[PDB]
Amino acid sequence: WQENKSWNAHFTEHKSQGVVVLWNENKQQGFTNNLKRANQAFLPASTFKIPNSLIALDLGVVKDEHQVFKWDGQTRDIATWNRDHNLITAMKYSVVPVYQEFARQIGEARMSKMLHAFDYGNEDISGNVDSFWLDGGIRISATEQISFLRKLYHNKLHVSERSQRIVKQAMLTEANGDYIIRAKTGYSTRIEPKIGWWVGWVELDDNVWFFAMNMDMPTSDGLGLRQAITKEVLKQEKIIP
Amino acid sequence: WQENKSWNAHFTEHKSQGVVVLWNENKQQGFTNNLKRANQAFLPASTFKIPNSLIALDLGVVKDEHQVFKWDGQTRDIATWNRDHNLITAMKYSVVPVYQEFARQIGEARMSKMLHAFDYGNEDISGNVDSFWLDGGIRISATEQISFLRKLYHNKLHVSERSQRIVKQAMLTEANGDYIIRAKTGYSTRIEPKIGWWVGWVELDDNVWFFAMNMDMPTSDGLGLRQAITKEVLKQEKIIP
Ligand SMILES: O=C(O)c1cccc(-c2cccnc2)c1
Ligand SMILES: O=C(O)c1cccc(-c2cccnc2)c1
Ligand SMILES: [Cl-]
Repeated sequence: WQENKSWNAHFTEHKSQGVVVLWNENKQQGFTNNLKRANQAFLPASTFKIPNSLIALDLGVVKDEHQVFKWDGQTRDIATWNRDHNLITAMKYSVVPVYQEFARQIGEARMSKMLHAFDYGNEDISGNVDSFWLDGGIRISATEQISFLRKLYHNKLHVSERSQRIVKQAMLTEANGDYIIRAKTGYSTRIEPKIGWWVGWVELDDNVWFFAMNMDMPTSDGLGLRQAITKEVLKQEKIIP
Repeated sequence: WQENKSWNAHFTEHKSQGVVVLWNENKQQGFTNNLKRANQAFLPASTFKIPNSLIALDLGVVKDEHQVFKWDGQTRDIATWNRDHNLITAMKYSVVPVYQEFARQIGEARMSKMLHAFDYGNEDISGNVDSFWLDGGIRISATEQISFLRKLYHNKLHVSERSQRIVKQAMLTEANGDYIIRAKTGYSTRIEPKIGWWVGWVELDDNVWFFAMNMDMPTSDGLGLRQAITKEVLKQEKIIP
């Protein structure tokens, strides 16, 4: 590991504070602006939709990425949630209610065994089965996010290869002639400190860089900074043009 | 099918000639600027790397999307061909020599066998086993490209689901918050008429539009028009912003 305190400027300039963690797969070397915060554990919030998808697919709770989960007819504050969804759109729009039903069908016992099986975070599902990743006892750090994402990339998680391919398809966020990003955002508000996540990796012709960032998020006005700050660290380190 | 000659303006502006074919999956309706050229069968050229990849993967010639295929040391006119590749990069750069090695190991019989199962074009592989899609007898029209792609999208081709998922990953071309494009380019130069291809689909939240276009290509200077003209039609039809 190598600490690069010059990156703190990227958070300072937007009157913010947070951590970005990078991992060079080819060289097996990591980088962060803050070794301390890189190992501090936060609620995963909607970043939990990755393992939640893996478990639901492997158990048959979700048949495939085409299965439609109909809106329950309850009007919610986020308009894009008030409609039918499949796996791709449910993760694109971070549709909490869809994944809360997943959790209720997966059940306490199978969820716990799988998270220990994944070595995910502190592997503690204490709380309510349908919201513990939002206000329960589960916690995970940025460096731990990267360890989990690296296994997903290599199809090393203890679920089928098919489940890992579908979830990685669902994680597709951005793609052009220069790079491919697969990631998931997160926004934790029910427990202090309020933070936003962005975890995933960038695929190049001859390498993959894994990343995991979290930052203070006192208001929803700053959510766009999750991607904005991350990409700047990538540009600075010459990972993306 | 419905003919929309107003699209011809997009070809005329760039002193070009060609066809674009679109298919609305939800509504099971097709649209094109030239019904006749839409059903005209040409050499597939590098669009053939879709079926070829499916065959190589299903037969074990290709293990997975990470397997490395060494450069043979022959300096060729296209710089990106003079290096090592995997399935992802081999298609991104239309690396002919990599896929000719696939064909040689697939063999004449198994290739003919598979294309019949795919109902691909005229199913005629006459010529060299490793160049028939470049200067052999195989022929396929734009409408037939879409019919074949529709089976791939729905995992209905007679190869494993795994093979079809991998090829759909390797077809990834562009992705943003508004759409995803999985497609493949083509460039037929060895036999007249010289044309360029672009075939695939654009994934939206609530629908999928399949597309297949070809145009006259007397010189390599106009290759970039394949994507440009297609997108102008997509913008006009309000499919992409
Ligand atoms: O960005 C996210 O991951 C996410 C997930 C759930 C809810 C929200 C959210 C909640 C309230 C306002 N704006 C966004 C964001
Ligand atoms: O764009 C293509 O699909 C493609 C495929 C194979 C070869 C070529 C090509 C051929 C000659 C010069 N420049 C590019 C283009
Ligand atoms: Cl993909």
